[PDB]
Amino acid sequence: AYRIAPSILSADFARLGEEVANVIAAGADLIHFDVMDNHYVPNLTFGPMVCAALKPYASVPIDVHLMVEPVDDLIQSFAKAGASIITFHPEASRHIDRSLSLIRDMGCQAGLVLNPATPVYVLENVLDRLDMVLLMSVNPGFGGQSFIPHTLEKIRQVRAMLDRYEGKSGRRIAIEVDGGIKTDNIAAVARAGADTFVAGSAIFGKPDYKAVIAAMRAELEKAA
Amino acid sequence: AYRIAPSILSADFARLGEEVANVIAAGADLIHFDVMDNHYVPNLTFGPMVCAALKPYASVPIDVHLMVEPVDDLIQSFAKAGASIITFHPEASRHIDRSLSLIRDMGCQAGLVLNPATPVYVLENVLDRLDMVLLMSVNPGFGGQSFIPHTLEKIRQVRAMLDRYEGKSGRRIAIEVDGGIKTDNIAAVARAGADTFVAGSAIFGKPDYKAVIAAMRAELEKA
Amino acid sequence: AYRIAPSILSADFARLGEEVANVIAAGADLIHFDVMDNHYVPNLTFGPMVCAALKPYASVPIDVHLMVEPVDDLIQSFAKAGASIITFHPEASRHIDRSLSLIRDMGCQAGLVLNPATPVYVLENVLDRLDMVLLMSVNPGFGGQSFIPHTLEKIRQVRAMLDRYEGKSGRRIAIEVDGGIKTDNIAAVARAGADTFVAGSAIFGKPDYKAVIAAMRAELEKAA
Amino acid sequence: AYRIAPSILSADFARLGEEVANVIAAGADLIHFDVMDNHYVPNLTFGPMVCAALKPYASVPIDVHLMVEPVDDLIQSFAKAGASIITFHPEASRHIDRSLSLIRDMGCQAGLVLNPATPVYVLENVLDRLDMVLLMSVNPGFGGQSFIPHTLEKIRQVRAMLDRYEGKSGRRIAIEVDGGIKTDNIAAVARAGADTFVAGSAIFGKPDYKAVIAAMRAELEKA
Amino acid sequence: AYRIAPSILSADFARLGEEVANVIAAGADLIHFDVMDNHYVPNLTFGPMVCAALKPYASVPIDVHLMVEPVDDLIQSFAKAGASIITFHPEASRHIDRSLSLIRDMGCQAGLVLNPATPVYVLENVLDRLDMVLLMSVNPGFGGQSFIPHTLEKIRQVRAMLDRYEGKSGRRIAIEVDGGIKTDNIAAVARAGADTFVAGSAIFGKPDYKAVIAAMRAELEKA
Amino acid sequence: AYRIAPSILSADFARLGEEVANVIAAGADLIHFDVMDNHYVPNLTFGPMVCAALKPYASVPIDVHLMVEPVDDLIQSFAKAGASIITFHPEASRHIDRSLSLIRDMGCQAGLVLNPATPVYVLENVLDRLDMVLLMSVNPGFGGQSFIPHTLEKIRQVRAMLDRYEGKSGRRIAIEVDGGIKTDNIAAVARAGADTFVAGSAIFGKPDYKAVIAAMRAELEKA
Ligand SMILES: [Zn+2]
Ligand SMILES: [Zn+2]
Ligand SMILES: [Zn+2]
Ligand SMILES: [Zn+2]
Ligand SMILES: [Zn+2]
Ligand SMILES: [Zn+2]
Repeated sequence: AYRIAPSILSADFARLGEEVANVIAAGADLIHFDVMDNHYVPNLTFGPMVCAALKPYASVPIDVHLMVEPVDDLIQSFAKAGASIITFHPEASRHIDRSLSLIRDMGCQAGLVLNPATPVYVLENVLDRLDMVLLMSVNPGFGGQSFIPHTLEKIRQVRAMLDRYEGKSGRRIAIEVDGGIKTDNIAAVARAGADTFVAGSAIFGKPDYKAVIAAMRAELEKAA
Repeated sequence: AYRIAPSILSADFARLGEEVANVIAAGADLIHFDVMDNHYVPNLTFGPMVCAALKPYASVPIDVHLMVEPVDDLIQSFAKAGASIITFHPEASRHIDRSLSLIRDMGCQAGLVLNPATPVYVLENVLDRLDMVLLMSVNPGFGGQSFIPHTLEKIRQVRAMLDRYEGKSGRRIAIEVDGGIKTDNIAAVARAGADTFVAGSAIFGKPDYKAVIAAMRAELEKA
Repeated sequence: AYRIAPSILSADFARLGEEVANVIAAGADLIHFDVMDNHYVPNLTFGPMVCAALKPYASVPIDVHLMVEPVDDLIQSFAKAGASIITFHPEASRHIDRSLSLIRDMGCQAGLVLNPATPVYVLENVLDRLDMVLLMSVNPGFGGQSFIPHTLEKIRQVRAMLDRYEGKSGRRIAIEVDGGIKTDNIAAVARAGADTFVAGSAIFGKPDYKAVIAAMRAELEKAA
Repeated sequence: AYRIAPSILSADFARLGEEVANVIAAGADLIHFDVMDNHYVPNLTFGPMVCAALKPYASVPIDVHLMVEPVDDLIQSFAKAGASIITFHPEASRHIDRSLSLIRDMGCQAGLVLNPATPVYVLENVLDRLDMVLLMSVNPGFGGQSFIPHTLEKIRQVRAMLDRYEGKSGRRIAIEVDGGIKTDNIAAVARAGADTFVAGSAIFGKPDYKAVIAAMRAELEKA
Repeated sequence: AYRIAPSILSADFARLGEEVANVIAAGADLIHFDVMDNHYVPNLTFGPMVCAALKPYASVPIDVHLMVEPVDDLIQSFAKAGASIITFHPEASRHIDRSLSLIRDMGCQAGLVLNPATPVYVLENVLDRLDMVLLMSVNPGFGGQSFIPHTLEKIRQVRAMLDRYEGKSGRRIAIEVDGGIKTDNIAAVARAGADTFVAGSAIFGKPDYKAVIAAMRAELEKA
Repeated sequence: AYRIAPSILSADFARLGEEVANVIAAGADLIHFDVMDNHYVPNLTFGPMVCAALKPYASVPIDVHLMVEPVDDLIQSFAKAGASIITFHPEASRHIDRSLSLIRDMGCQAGLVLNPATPVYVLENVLDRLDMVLLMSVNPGFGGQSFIPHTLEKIRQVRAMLDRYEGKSGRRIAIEVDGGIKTDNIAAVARAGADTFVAGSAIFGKPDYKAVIAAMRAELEKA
């Protein structure tokens, strides 16, 4: 089942509860939270108290993407604030295996994020720790950027790795993609092998979230 | 005039526009923004896009307190997002004078923040750059903490320094205090020499912001 | 009462329990622990597990001097390992007041350390948090260095500040000095106003700790 | 020959010379030193002066594992303090080749350490600099943790790489493993291709080091 | 077409314009600038104002190698100072793809640098961003060091990767090598697959730059 | 005796030896070197190899101002490269007293630099270590900026402190000022208590260095 994860980075921060409720009413499967500390990326967004404040409105799981360094303290705070999934960048933790283990020990699904330049081999020794891999199709920091075409090849490479792992372990690790996903390209991203699609500006930047998500669903029906 | 500056760190982040509108309806003079980057303090709060989103609701000035390091990039982005006042901690900038000058060059009032341990003498060479001094009466990072009594002596010391500076320059630098300010202690903070009072939990943690701010106003009349 | 605090930085690390027992038998009032993380100073010494291992041998209080940055995690670990006093350098903590409060909340006496260049004014806003002030008479990092003569004036300045504070609060904050203290200069350090004296090479570098400490006591009787 | 390298991280720091002498009497081939600076890992252990103090007791080589960042200053000081082998984490040095060269230029055998997540390919361009590769089977920082099963696959991968390198160069690079090694799993670690085994809690946490090391030797005979 | 890129790190800094003019008169194809910030490498060299001052003398392109961290501010200032090519180390930028894009958006050719230990796979996801790959044959920081023999294998590996990419895209990415290149080894570097050769001490440390460059050209004609 | 110290930050880096020779011919007493590592200040200038290259041209002492962090490695390399005076910022060294001692132990005169915001009290515990105090009259990083008027008060404060120290010790510590010094303001800087004057753009940005320095001398004779 394909999952659509609207990114609140593009929402109206003066009415965040309404924005979350409205995108859930439109069919969102996850609420995607882009957490930036002004150090790992050149922008500062929102911390765990924002996650806690939205927990009563989030009848679907909250997916926290940590663009912060280091990561372990915010892993704990976001878990306590109600996150369901936490992902972080391997470059941002000296002890990646420990950080992934901590996410699961805090009760959350765990994942790693690949920047455009980050090789996929960074995943090969932590597959048993992973519930999801997020591939960035833009350079992290900002919404509204354009999908980097080479990401399709990386998605195919990750999918092949995860297909082989599922054959050995029986576990399916999810593939999420974040960056410039639009109705007009979502089918290509799914065809490359992804199953979870983060979109900010394409949804929140439009007047009718129901129409956008339905149009994305119709394109995904073509990829299937 | 005394200014009351409710701190949105204690507000409902799911309904921030309503919270800002309601505290302005209750008599807020400024909206206080506690910006934390998880490096200068052990907490992460909210960035310039939150300031920009609240600008249409803020009919009073936005007062941005940067608990971040370094500071110059966020000075620029908060100014562009509609901040009216920007303050930062001297320990967080290698070039304090440059950072204060940048705030004014971006169109904003500029200030420095003193942590509880920070000596007042860090202000003495930048008075011409300052519009406000913020004294922390708690260790920055968290709301709901208790006012540190020694802060009253520091407020008196800063007020004496700024009184002397006004005698020389004719310009009055404002004094703000942040940390554990409540109705039952606000008069003492004013008597020590402060004029702008940040309060988070005492306002946003209560059901009627109008009642709290009016009660603070009544205590300030005694100061 | 004057306190002598032998510094284990100069002891035989292959027989640390014996060294602690022997210096206590010689009249030590405190065991001084110089903790260095290779970042705040250009040397690496010993961590909290060494403190824990010596706790059964330390029938006198353990005085931990943190030459580390940042400080709060090691404050907690050294307190849990049995430290009685913890001091740190104000330059090494972004939130000095918080760090001093944490030391006391962990059940320990709290202090700040002044490097040779550090002005005394850094103490003026945390006197209610302080149980001790340590003045370095050498640049931290190494034993066996020579006492910097200007330290005497700084000790006098701190003593005057603490005398005035005691007049207002009734609390006496202790003054410790660390760096090149020897039998031949300890009386001058006491005359300047200090009450607690750290010595490493002058004690542990000699064959008879009883003789050294007794000679220090005799010189301190002259300062009194 | 298989080498057993007891880790003093788990020893009695009040009687370190006795501990070293006793584990050597029990058959230790190396004394393993876990050096932590509270920055590369969230723990602080012991510096070069502890190595120097143990040198007169160490009739077998001292194997220093640097969990520190940066590494070059401590490479030099541990070499001067009597280390025989020095290993460090590639992530902790901007110039890995330079750091490995420095270890050998100081008279020591040189190695790299792989954290559980670290890919083996980080070794492929420095084989001529290496005397040993250490694979962590736990996340570095603490003794007493449990062996991560995936480490066996990584050991096999490293052994295959080093077998190919020996075919080309004629030189055998040793493989060390550190983390949760016990009598009941040491044979599996050897079968995967390792030859040097670090153990802390399994040896120093037991009353008779001779019995533990002999029992490990008996299991290695089955490998 | 082979390019020789004399490295001004080895030139007379009191007469830099003459040095640049003289090496161009000798046949230089590029002027190589080794920029060091004392943080990414343990040396400090020269900043963008030096590039700007040499722009009037550089009738051939200026090739800036950034051994600095972070990189984006200096990418911009070197581009504005007249650089034609800018390369940096992937380890020095958190967002490698962004930094490479910025170089091209500033009007320059973009490249990545591989330290001796750095795996070639760090290039595989940014080939569309690259105009050049620089392989260090010494540990960066200093001139006058000796060529690391394993570099030849890495050059071959990069050339195979770039050959496959040229077949897919039609774009040829250049391969530069820097570190201990001399007349007596330049042919072997070319045979391994490189096309651009940085040399400092071999050129500037000799009295006749024309003779050295001619001798290098003659060895390359044999390659 | 007033000293004029032209700052090569404003010189023609393509002809640095000629620039140094020409400013010495014009009456320079020192050659001022503004060393920036892109970390302590947002600019990168020139390292010790540039100092070494100018040593044969510098018949007057070289005065190195380190705007770098940390400082001790560059203290050593600039001393070895021929510096006569080395100054650094107290905020840039964890162990200020050690760093000042190192400068003298390397054979150089030692000093501290005060940024515009830096309090003078940072000097009070190292007077025995100091040969010079430099007060910045601009925020460090760039030439061509405007003199900050409050610097005059700081100069007066430092001169009073140093006067008292000279009475106690018999040692006169020099006072240098750097930032926007021009012929039209140099007398006021001297009257405030300074004796050594760094000027970049006012000298090197003009066609006749002899005329500028002579004009500065004439204003100083009126001071
Ligand atoms: Zn995201
Ligand atoms: Zn605040
Ligand atoms: Zn100490
Ligand atoms: Zn180890
Ligand atoms: Zn280069
Ligand atoms: Zn200067």
